[PDB]
Amino acid sequence: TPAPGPDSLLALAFPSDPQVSPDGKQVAFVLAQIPRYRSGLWLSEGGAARPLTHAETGRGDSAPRWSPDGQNLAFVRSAVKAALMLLPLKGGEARRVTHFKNGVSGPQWSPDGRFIAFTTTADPAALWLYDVEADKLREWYAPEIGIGALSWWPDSRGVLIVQSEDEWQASQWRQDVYDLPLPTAPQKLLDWNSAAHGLAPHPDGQRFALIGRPAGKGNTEHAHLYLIENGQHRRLDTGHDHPVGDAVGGDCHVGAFPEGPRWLDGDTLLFSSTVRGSVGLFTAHIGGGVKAYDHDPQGVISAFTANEHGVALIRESATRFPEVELNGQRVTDLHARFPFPVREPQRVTFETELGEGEGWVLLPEGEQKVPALLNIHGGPHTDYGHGFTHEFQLMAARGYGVCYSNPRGSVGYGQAWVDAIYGRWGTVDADDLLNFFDRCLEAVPRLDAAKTAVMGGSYGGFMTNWITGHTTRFQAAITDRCISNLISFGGTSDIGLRFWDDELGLDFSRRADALKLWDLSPLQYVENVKTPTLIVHSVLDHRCPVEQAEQWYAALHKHQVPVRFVRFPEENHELSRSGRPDRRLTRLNEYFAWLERWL
Amino acid sequence: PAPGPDSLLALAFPSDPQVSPDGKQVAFVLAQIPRYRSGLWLSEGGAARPLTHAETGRGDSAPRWSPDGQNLAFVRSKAALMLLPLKGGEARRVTGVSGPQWSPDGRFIAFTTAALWLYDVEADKLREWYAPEIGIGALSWWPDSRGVLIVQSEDEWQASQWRQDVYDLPLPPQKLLDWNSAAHGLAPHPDGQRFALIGRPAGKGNTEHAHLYLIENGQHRRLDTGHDHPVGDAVGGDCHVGAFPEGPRWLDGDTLLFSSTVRGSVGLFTAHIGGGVKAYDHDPQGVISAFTANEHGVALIRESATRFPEVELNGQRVTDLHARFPFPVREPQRVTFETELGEGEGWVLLPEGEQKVPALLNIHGGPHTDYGHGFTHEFQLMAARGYGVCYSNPRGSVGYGQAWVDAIYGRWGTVDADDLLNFFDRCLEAVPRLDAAKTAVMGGSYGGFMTNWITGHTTRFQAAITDRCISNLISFGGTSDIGLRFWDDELGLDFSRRADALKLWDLSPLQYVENVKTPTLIVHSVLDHRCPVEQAEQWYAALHKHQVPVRFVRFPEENHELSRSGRPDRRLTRLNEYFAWLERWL
Amino acid sequence: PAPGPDSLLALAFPSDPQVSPDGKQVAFVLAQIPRYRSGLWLSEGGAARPLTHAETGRGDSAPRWSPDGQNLAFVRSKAALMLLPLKGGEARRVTHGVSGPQWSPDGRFIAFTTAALWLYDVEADKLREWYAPEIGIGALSWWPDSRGVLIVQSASQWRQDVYDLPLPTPQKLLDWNSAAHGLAPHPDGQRFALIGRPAGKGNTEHAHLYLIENGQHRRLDTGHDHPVGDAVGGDCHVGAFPEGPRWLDGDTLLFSSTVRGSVGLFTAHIGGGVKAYDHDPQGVISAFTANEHGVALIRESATRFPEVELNGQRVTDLHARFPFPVREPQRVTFETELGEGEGWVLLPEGEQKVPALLNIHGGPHTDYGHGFTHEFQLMAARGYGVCYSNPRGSVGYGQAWVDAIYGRWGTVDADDLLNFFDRCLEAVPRLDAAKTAVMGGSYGGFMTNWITGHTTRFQAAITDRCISNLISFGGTSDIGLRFWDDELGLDFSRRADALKLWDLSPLQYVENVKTPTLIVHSVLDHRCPVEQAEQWYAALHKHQVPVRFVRFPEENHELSRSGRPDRRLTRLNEYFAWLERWL
Repeated sequence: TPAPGPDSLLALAFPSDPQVSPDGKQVAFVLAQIPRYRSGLWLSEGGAARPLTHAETGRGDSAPRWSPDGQNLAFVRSAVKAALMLLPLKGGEARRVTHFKNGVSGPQWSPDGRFIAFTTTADPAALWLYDVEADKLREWYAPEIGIGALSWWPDSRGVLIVQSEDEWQASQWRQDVYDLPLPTAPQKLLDWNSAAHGLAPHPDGQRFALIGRPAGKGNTEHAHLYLIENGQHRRLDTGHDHPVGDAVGGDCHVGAFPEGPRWLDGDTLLFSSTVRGSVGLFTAHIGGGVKAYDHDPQGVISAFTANEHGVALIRESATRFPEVELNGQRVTDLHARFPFPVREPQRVTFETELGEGEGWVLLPEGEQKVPALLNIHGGPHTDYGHGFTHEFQLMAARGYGVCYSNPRGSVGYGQAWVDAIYGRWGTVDADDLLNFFDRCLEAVPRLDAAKTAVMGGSYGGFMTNWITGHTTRFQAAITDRCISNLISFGGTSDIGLRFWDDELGLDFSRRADALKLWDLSPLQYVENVKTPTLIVHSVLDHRCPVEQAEQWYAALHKHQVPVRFVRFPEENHELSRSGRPDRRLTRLNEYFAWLERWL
Repeated sequence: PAPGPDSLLALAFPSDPQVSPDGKQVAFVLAQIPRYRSGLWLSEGGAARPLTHAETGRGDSAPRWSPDGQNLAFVRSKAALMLLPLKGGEARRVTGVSGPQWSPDGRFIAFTTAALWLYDVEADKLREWYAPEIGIGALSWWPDSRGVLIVQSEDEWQASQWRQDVYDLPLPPQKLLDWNSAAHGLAPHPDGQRFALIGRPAGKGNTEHAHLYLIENGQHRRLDTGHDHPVGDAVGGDCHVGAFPEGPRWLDGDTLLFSSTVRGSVGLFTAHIGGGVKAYDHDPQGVISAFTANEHGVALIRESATRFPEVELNGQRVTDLHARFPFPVREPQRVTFETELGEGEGWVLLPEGEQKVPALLNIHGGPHTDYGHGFTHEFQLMAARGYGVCYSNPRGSVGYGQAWVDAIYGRWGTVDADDLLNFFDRCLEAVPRLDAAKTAVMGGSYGGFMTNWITGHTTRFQAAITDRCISNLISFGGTSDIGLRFWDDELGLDFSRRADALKLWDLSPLQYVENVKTPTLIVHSVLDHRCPVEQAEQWYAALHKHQVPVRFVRFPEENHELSRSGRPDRRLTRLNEYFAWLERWL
Repeated sequence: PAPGPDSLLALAFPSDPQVSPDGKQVAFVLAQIPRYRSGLWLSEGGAARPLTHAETGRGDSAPRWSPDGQNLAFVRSKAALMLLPLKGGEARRVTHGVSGPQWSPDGRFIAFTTAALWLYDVEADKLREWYAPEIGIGALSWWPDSRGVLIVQSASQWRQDVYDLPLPTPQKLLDWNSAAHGLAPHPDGQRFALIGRPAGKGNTEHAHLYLIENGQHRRLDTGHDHPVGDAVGGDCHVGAFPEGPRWLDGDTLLFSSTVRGSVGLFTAHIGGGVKAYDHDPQGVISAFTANEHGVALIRESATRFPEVELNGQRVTDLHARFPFPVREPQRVTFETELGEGEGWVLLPEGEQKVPALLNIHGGPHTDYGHGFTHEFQLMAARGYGVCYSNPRGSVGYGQAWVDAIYGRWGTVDADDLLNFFDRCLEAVPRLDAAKTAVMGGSYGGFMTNWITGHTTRFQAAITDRCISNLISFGGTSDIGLRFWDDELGLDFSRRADALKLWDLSPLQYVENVKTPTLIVHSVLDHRCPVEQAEQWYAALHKHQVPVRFVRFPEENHELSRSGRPDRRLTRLNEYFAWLERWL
């Protein structure tokens, strides 16, 4: 194989949205491939998947949904903003069902096959109803704020929806669950006043489960499963100190990754959960605790669908590119496209007062000394571990030892491990990262202690700024989507009004809290930074406004610290958004150019 | 039918009064109508007549007389250098560009397009003269046309610290003065060797009054001695659209004509190589906003608090622009206040009638500018709509001596806030028609800083309007295109040093936002580079979290859009929002 | 509320009925809505279902079965060759426009034009220019062994020859020097049939079927004094209507023929003799495809909108879309020296007197009769009696009936029309003799001009695509260099002939016109230049005869060409507005 660069990405095709058929014998999914990525629908009955559609313009085809009789796929086509299409599987081309200027999203068949629900802003988005037997469209419900999760009752009488009832509740990021019957006015079904999604109606047609957290708990509380009966709730995934859903890092997720829990029978609810850098499938039981269903402690199930007859999912590991499965049988050959050899991480642990933390080292070929790159994951409440990271494999392929760990604050090690950083970012988390990095240097002698770098995105950018402001040990730093000034973030971020409240118990608009936010701000200590720093940031970032990067740039420049500031016109996750890989390639180019210059 | 913001559209705006070499004519720029477009106008002593017309683009600007008086060079809008014969015929396109200047002998026209280019007049050829690494500041031809003096910095860092030097660039660049400080307005002496400049020497921070310096063989001596006031117009007024030249001009070998701001006025003065400063044309109740001069004549633009800007040539008004003002203008009354530095002053502009009127405390920007005797359409419109307008020059203002400037150094929000509230109370005592129960506080730039500061320290105002505000001095240092220098000069504080940043936080209105109860309108441009919108976003988000009634107007057009493109939309919408907010709360 | 021209927009139009190789399926084209766009439909014996769904452009057309029955090639609208698998999945685009796709019988190639003849290698997925003609390629058919194609090419005299063109790695095969199309290669890979007439025949001679063997020709459809192909009027044909003869076995050649206002399927047999295959004397088979396993076709009548059939079973429901009740014509005869002529009267509902509209078909060598005419049904629905006949000059009544007008248009053909119309007034008492109109297109416009210049009896006239001056037509029409030589034996560039052409010109008699006349014409008409209509307009205007001249920017047959019904709707509006104004 040739010498790998960021271009290696262009050899890959990206799977998404594994939708098992009602009879459990087929999987329809989305594949994005090549410059611009476009997506088309693929199908497998057990063997090698075959293409069903092919896109030549626009973003392509997405969101395949089986008709209950298994004879049709509804899907969304972008070529035409996002049009609802209807494709017969036994022959013929797809028909365009909607003709809205702004397109639709989130098609869901009713279980009886009579309706397709979707949302659109037509010409907040409204919920519309497609009458299948009459080939007619009709607005179903116009929410005051907007519709979150939505699921049909198993008897097709209507849908459960999550929404905020007014802007007061909406401004607190709180929602409730409503019953909306088919039109001929939604009644409230749960006074939740909290976070809810992933509605899973019980087969009995009356109870339902949800994913989220009750009102009393801040949003650092693990998302859990709650059974709802007659307005009452009880926790369903008991004895399982881990969140619902995939929160493991990986950079080969392009498209939608469904994770909605599914009832396998009247007692058994299938769900995915993040456990120590892995994501496995588990079952929660009305009558008991949580049991493993399909959990590889070294792997990540990133999406799944299921019914009483079959299961389809996407699987990956730290050494295996994402693949689509149907009932345990791999139906894609996507890892074979990975254009250079992958390497196997080595685990390195470190001690904390809450117990042992873990991380990994990925080494290049050979035995000579190599630079050591400390990478810090974002969140902070995510995990590194067993997702596939093309960037990490590429770094080792280009001769760097990659060190990446789960400090306290990470999400897969229990609620207490999350809670350890509450209100005090830059204390125990910085300790754990530097303690871990020292353990890497001690455990792997070929790691060159004189050629080290620290880097990360989002909270990893906050932490890179913090660390370089508290030690000069690193020869280079790369801070991505960083935070430098916690005060201004509170006023500029589109989540600033709540993020510090949830994560730190602090309100930037309260004087005493603001001083504590400033004491947690890396910019306060910028006068200590001597490490050459590459700064990467989107100009239009709404979650983390570019003012955060501008302040770090200006401060380092004023101290005449070598600094370089890359301002992307594309927002983050552009590859998943539009299929254009330019942001990813340019970012990786800048990363290696900076490391080649200083390491 | 009380007048509204639409009243602006009745006005035409003069700029750039250029006297002819013979001293007997003036060419200038007039912007008129919806979109303002500018054309060249000319007067030979009487009422001015139009020379060019424009239906597309921004129009024509920068008229420059050929030394023989027979042609006008000018810039037409991408932006072409044009040549117009004055005795008949239409203009020829010669070359966008900016800043045309004839050589005194008429052989060349220098301009920038940025690199400095040279147009050979007798050969009708273009040629790149000098392509700077960083950029060219002020530029003036030597009187013998051998070349130009230029101002430029040594690198990008020195430029961000506002440190510059003067270079000699002969016709097809050697350093001529180790200035290492702020310099513009180069005025070469008639002897072809010495030159004057406007600025301040290296040891001085930028809060020091700009002064006049004679340069000889690398040495400098201050020329405008015995005159504790800055060079140039630094007085507020909102009817200046276009360029307002203020370059000093040698009237003879001893006499350098310049403009200076003095207690809310701007006058013309002369500096003498062998003495101090003498008044040349200074009305303490008027503002001379632009001028040109030579040994044969003087042209200028003049205004007052009650007179819209007019163009003059040798003391004779040649325009009729005040007559266009569509409602009656009113006369302010002066109100004083006391400080440890002496008496401060401000003014109150009252509506017609005898009833109680709401009282609007307006705070000028800068902070080192003056309110006073500029013409402010916004203030006249406010009075025409029934509001009492109170506007003053607190310590920090620029026209009352260096000590008055220095009083706020390092401590914005102490004596300047005192002076504004002191002045406002004195307005309420001296003007019985001001309604003490219906008060508002408002200002732009530093005045927005001060509106945020004041409402965070007293609840006395019933409404507040904060424009181009500053709320967080720390983030300003990192986001503003003047942030690497502004707090160093104004406060002696460096946002990138820990101890200084804490002091910047103590001076930040955002620290005290929890005390704000006054309903606040926030006005800000989304693309503001001098004062990034993050400043306004923090004040908006904080007031909203405290459930203070707040409204945030985000303009897609940058400030001074009227001067930039001729589009009055920003001016009209802003005034609409201002009065709507005052109507809602009084 | 009486139905109006908008009634057209309720209709969907079938075309190109392609039987599958195994004879068990039909793929065809359906054009529906404003603009008509076409999509592919498929039937396996039952109700047809849509295969493609075009929302922009003209749509999808020209479906062609792969010999293995698993794929349809087709053309998508610039105009790309597409390949659709029938057992699941969407179509693949094969080219970068094209027309006339034809599979080789072995399935290895698809020929098309893009104009030059191009070749698509199926097993290699490659395109290649096959032959770039100096003048152009007419009919084209593969030899049954896929070694190559027979092509027709030259031209202004409409004389062509047949060439053999093998696969690349054209020789002339018949000195025909005459009109030829519809090549039908015999199964033996050696002989082939064509449609046309030999060199000695003028183009008013009935087109017939000729078997070609070693450069020799023998007429195959003997004992059958009628032309090959559909030459019957009807206005609901949008798209392509294949009529190529097909060998059912080594002895049997299936073809369509026009007989007295009908079009039927017949078989010619080697050694001669014609037999009826599927011929209803009251119906029109407008298109068909066939092989040894099955037949698909489109069928219609004067009272039945076109429907697609497969092996005798109707697979569409298009007549049910017709938005007002259809009425049944009544037959009226008239006598001539050549025997009995015939026409029809279509009456409105009720019992009152209604205006009488004499409509004259074009050609002149076509038939009125048993095609479906929306315009005629709409006329009756709006209160008019429609009278339409087949005078001498018509094509379905034998060669002698055609030849009777040769060289003398405006003599026996005008006689027969007025004779027929008088018989209508006598036989149908509800026809109002004081509210009569005369109207027709092409040759019918010539005849409207001729008639109104020789009698004042009509209260209104509508002349469409008319001819007024035969002399200038000879020089301006893209068929002028031959049309009068074939139809009249006159050459406009010869002095004595030109004077005879002037004496046959309606414009010579325009001083007699008193009838209010609507003139309808396309400005860009190449077959019948608009100068013809301008002269009639100017002459009537000079005489202050009430006249209205509608100049269409769209050429004739715009609906079938582009799918835009604007010309059809506007033309019908103008027709009725004029009849309402004058009766």
